[PDB]
Amino acid sequence: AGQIQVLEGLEAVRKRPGMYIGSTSERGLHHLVWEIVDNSIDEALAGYANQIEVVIEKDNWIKVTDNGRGIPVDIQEKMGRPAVEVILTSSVVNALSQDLEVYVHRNETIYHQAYKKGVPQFDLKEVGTTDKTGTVIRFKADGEIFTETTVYNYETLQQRIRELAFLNKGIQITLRDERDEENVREDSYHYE
Ligand SMILES: CCNC(=O)Nc1cn(-c2ccccn2)c2cc(-c3cccnc3)cnc12
Ligand SMILES: [Mg+2]
Repeated sequence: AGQIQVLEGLEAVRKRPGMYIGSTSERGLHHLVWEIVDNSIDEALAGYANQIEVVIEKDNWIKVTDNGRGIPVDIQEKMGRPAVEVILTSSVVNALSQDLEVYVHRNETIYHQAYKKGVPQFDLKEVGTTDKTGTVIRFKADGEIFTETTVYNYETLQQRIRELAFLNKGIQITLRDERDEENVREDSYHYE
């Protein structure tokens, strides 16, 4: 019943996306970023993370990284599925992404899963080792949903990242634009 209730949730989000993110215009596209960054901010307010990085990659992929505990990977009681899977299959940003990847650094291990329109493409896998902890999410907004534009505006992202760092003192938040490999722009904010 749990996996079924996942699938229906994905269908609900993709059918009426503006009811979930306000709009499917440029404002809604940027809201994707905010939803991811807010969870990293919670991890910092919980006392675990202090660095967040937002990268505009080639072809308008977004990469968000935090140095928190890593979204958990233990098998759930209620879903029979890894915890990270449960959280990402319940995610609006994942449902509204043509593709999304997660890498978790936790338990000295790197775990990876990829999704399309919220649907896992394979079971969570151990891909490497690490001596760090944290979460990386990389997603590509679905152009079937975001029919006006899938191009992010650096200044929009910059303004709000600066605000978030000034509000959440102590967290280092970095924005980087790598869309033109010949001219990479970075702003990094860290108050008090
Ligand atoms: C790059 C975007 N990064 C994230 O989304 N980071 C997190 C979201 N979540 C999260 C968890 C639940 C619901 C929604 N989001 C977390 C939970 C934990 C966590 C909690 C308890 C023990 N160990 C780790 C740690 N990082 C996260
Ligand atoms: Mg949220």
